[PDB]
Amino acid sequence: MSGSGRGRGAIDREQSAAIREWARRNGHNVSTRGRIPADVIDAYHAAT
Repeated sequence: MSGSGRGRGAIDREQSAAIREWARRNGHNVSTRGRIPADVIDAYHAAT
């Protein structure tokens, strides 16, 4: 129950999942749109 691992960063997992987690870590509400907003995706690839 303590730690799920994840030694690797970058896009090791699904892009959508990665962007959603990034969104959540930054406080972007990606859930209600049922899709990831391109704006968040752009910001994602710009920050990360």
